[PDB]
Amino acid sequence: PALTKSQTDRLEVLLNPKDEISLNSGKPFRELESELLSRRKKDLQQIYAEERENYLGKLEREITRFFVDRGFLEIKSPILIPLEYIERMGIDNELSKQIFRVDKNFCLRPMLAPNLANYLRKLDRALPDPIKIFEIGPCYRKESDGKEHLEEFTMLNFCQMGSGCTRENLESIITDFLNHLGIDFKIVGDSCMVFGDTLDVMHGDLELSSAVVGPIPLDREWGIDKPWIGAGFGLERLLKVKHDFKNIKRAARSGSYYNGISTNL
Amino acid sequence: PALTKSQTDRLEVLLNPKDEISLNSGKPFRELESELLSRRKKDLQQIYAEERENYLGKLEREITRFFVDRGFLEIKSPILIPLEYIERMGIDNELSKQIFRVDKNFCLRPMLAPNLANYLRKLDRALPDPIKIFEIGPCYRKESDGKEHLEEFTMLNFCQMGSGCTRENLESIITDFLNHLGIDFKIVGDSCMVFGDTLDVMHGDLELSSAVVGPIPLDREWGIDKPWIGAGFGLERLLKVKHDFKNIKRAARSGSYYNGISTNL
Ligand SMILES: Nc1ncnc2c1ncn2[C@@H]1O[C@H](COP(=O)(O)OP(=O)(O)OP(=O)(O)O)[C@@H](O)[C@H]1O
Ligand SMILES: Nc1ncnc2c1ncn2[C@@H]1O[C@H](COP(=O)(O)OP(=O)(O)OP(=O)(O)O)[C@@H](O)[C@H]1O
Ligand SMILES: N[C@@H](CCCCNC(=O)OCc1ccc([N+](=O)[O-])cc1)C(=O)O
Ligand SMILES: N[C@@H](CCCCNC(=O)OCc1ccc([N+](=O)[O-])cc1)C(=O)O
Ligand SMILES: [K+]
Ligand SMILES: [K+]
Ligand SMILES: [K+]
Ligand SMILES: [K+]
Ligand SMILES: [K+]
Ligand SMILES: [K+]
Ligand SMILES: [Mg+2]
Ligand SMILES: [Mg+2]
Ligand SMILES: [Mg+2]
Ligand SMILES: [Mg+2]
Ligand SMILES: [Mg+2]
Ligand SMILES: [Mg+2]
Repeated sequence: PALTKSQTDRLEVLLNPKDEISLNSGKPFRELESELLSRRKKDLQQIYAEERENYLGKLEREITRFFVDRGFLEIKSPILIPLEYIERMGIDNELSKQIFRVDKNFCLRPMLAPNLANYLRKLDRALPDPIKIFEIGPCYRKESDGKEHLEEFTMLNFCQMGSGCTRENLESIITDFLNHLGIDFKIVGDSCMVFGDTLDVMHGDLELSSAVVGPIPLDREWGIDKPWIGAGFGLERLLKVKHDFKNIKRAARSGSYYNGISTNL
Repeated sequence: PALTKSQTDRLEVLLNPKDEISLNSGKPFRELESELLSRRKKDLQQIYAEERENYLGKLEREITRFFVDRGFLEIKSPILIPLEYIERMGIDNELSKQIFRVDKNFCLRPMLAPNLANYLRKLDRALPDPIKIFEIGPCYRKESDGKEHLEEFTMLNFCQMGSGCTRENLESIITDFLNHLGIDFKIVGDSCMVFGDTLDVMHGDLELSSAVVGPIPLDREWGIDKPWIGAGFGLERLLKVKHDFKNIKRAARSGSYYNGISTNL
């Protein structure tokens, strides 16, 4: 009873990291699927009976409490943004072809940074130093690596402007944040076209975040005239680590999985 | 000292419903703006010091707890959906020109209903009767009435399938929900092209929700074969009522207002 690719694919959809079953044992496909179908139905029934909270929603609310309690202002900015923002962020016409365009002059935001830069500039006229804000929400990029990449994902970006915007403080916040989530990490240098040199938060070979210590030459284009620090995290990658997901689609907005459990049962 | 339209507009941006000032008193524009600028700066500084939670985020989390505690499963489905969903929902090629199209075959969802219909169908194969789910998230419609309409708004849709899907139960949930938020309402009949007859939840002349008691002929197109009930609410309209906002843009995702306070200070 060798399994076809279509049969292995269907078993992999039903398989969860907590399972310890071999698909290549010689057991017939009919009894592997039935066993997996039964476990996943029990998993969902237990979710429906005792938790009912969505993984991505629950993680957003946990992160929201963490940063609100540490003095950061909670932001909810537009997801549909001017196409003008893209070229102003230094995305030359690369990442520019990853943009989902809407009508003629607008697009789906590929990051939170530009909306947050605007808020920092505006809030600095009213609030005392330092200015601390954060946002969690959908971002959109056309991608070509279906394993750690989604086209529709969830970003956290926290940032600070004014005093205390040092590398050591930025690392300290990242450390407190990931220690709160129970995720081990290392920091390695990297570079992107938008911000220059970055501090990349790595969990093994998985990039959890890119963080930046300003100032950078891009600040003038956005009216930023003070020291600042910031970091962007992918929530679906955080869930992938936390739940040992093989595929990041297990954690994404989807009609095909609920909290890592297949919905095709 | 008569005020120009541009001056009245700027004062209205700075004015909050709790204020009791006349713009047409004869006081010079310079001292009306300064007084309003000072009050709004104090409002934001107080927010930054003692709350820091975003109105739309906080309302989503309050509603989420309400429905999770009442046995509803929390859904987070794609915001970018197939264009195919639109014609299948009965939106003939009206509301069809309100759709924000993305690339060739996709669009920004104008409602949560189609994703939730799919989840009801799938979950019914695994979970016991009745199936109770809900989602809160962005929806998108091109609009032409800048007072109670936004192009980017936030929808709550809760729905149930199986037993207990009666008009009286649907009204009972709506009543418990709005009584929890402290909003008075009345129910009046209406009709839309997608679902047929609707029960519209009205706060005065403001439509807070359209609710539907199935079955409807559209069910077959989506594989729904059981009684069901559902209702969609606009969160920005709920905030407009709760905070006595003159304009619904005070409550929207925006870089121009934080929790109803102008950010151009
Ligand atoms: N397509 C995507 N799907 C899921 N998460 C993403 C995606 N793109 C970025 N992220 C997350 O957003 C964070 C900040 O965005 P950033 O621009 O640094 O991504 P990136 O450097 O392009 O990531 P990668 O090199 O993995 O493509 C990343 O560290 C990652 O966790
Ligand atoms: N453009 C919008 N901006 C803000 N909220 C909206 C918008 N469109 C719909 N809603 C909210 O979503 C709920 C359910 O959507 P529905 O399709 O019933 O809206 P609608 O009947 O088109 O509303 P209206 O008649 O006010 O345009 C509405 O009751 C309303 O509260
Ligand atoms: N996904 C991104 C996440 C980087 C976050 C850094 N930005 C930030 O935290 O917001 C404040 C801010 C934004 C923009 C500007 N600007 O443009 O001058 C100044 C200040 C990445 O790959 O690094
Ligand atoms: N903004 C909308 C909100 C209506 C909600 C009703 N729908 C629902 O609650 O989701 C379950 C569901 C969805 C679709 C179908 N279907 O298409 O057959 C069957 C069942 C309006 O103006 O009424
Ligand atoms: K058998
Ligand atoms: K694994
Ligand atoms: K998605
Ligand atoms: K004066
Ligand atoms: K008012
Ligand atoms: K908006
Ligand atoms: Mg990338
Ligand atoms: Mg990278
Ligand atoms: Mg990066
Ligand atoms: Mg309408
Ligand atoms: Mg209506
Ligand atoms: Mg309606």
